[PDB]
Amino acid sequence: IEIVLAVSSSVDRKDVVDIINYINEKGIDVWLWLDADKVEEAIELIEEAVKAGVKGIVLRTKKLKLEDIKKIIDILNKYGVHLLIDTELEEEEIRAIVDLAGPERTTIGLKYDLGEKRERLIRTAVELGVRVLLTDVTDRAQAARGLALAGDRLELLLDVDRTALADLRATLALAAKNPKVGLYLRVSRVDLAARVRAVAAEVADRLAFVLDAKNAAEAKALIDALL
Repeated sequence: IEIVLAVSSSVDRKDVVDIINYINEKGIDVWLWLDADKVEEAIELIEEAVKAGVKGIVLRTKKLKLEDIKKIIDILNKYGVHLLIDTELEEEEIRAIVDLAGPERTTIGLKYDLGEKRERLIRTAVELGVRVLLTDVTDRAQAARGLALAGDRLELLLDVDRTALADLRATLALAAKNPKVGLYLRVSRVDLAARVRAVAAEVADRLAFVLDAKNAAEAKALIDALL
């Protein structure tokens, strides 16, 4: 399996390092999903995460525009940072970022709870070959619709603690049937996180788990639940 640490740029850089160290001590790939809330501290985290042995880094661009990313593109490239655009910008801005970084280092990210604005971004991303990530997914109907609109560019962020058993099994089956689809399992509850492992081993299954690094202690025990 792989563990993704989703943090803001302002997380105490110490705690992320121990979590990265703890995960690497178990011989497991660890990724960093970093919110670019402040650029200077984001770069400091990127350097710290790289030195701690992170497998890779995804930068959630947040409110950063094209000009902001331009000033740090050399730093992003030298550290191999993947860009996740928050879809608060217009198609002109998203196309500019995709053209700047390349379609294969860029992902369109949006909560499924959007309406027609959700569908507008998927079509543009599909044309550009950019992967599109649907977050806050809880029902199989949402996953099936995302597969219909996005095809093999689809990525799903599944809210495990808010997903019923039937939807969890169906979404896992959909991912197994469509292996090019990226499936990410956001987990906080220890019992439910262990539950996915048992269900996934019967229905599917690599597994990517998305964790918060708010407190180191619960994150360790959460990592141990996923083994």
